Amino acid sequence: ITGTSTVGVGRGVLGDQKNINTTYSTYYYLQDNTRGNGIFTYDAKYRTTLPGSLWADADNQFFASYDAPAVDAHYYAGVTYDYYKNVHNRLSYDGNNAAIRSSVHYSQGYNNAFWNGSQMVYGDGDGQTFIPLSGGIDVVAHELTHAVTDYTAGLIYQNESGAINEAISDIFGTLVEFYANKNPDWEIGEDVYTPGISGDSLRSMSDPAKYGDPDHYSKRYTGTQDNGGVHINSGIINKAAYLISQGGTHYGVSVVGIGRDKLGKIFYRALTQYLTPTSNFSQLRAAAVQSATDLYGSTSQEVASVKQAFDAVGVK
Ligand SMILES: [Ca+2]
Ligand SMILES: [Ca+2]
Ligand SMILES: [Ca+2]
Ligand SMILES: [Ca+2]
Repeated sequence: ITGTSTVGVGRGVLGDQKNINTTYSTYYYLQDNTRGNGIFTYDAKYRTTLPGSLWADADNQFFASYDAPAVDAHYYAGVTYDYYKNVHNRLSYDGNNAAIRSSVHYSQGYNNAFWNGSQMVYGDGDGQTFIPLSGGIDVVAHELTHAVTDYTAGLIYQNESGAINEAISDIFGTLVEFYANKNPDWEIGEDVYTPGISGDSLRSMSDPAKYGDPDHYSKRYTGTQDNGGVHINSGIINKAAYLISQGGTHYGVSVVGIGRDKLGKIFYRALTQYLTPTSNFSQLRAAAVQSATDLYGSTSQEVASVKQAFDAVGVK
């Protein structure tokens, strides 16, 4: 909508106060004109028609509990925008400042969030397995990264290319979580998963097996569930990325860590210059090696670490 840019205030899913960029035209809308061609957040009003209506508020204050998922969807989309722009010189998910749209209050008791090809969508959770999923910055950045992948490598969401698609979203969601630097970790979804249970999460990159996901290629899932295990076999690649960044010895193979920023540069380059819709794990290894080679040289510590890491998870 046409209007003047303003700054509202409210509280997110976890009860934290933050400022949000809004637009004023009779009502205050969740429309941030400070980033790209805008960030727009919508109310799906517990139904499944999308996007729903652009979020409208009478006084520019968002402290109602109904407002909380919108506040965080809106704010964490801005943080994710900032990460890709400031760290990778990428302007929105399409690299041309496409408007970022999010809908919250999707359906009833819905224990998931996703990118639907055009926008991000967040359920409120059932209060058991999840609370409103936009409360997790790694989840918001995971979903926007699906859009980045879909505009770049185009990794098909099935089997190994689909597992890479998922790991790319967990990797950048995690790098965005560290970028915001609140309570960062190598876990996925901990801020919104199982409010009744502390210390857990949906997935772990540092130890995928903690939740039964494979941490070695020999343990890959080959069945048909979950599009061929996309959220399962992503742990093999998540582990490799964790190792590249943090180092460690895994099944007897030692990896010298090179840190999160170089992990991010290497995988960003691989994603945008070398991966294709059908890339498998072996081809991701080659893509990452070539990327580290371009960035740091064929004799670098960085290239040797990438090889050590894929070796440690059994990917040649
Ligand atoms: Ca209000
Ligand atoms: Ca965290
Ligand atoms: Ca996390
Ligand atoms: Ca929990």
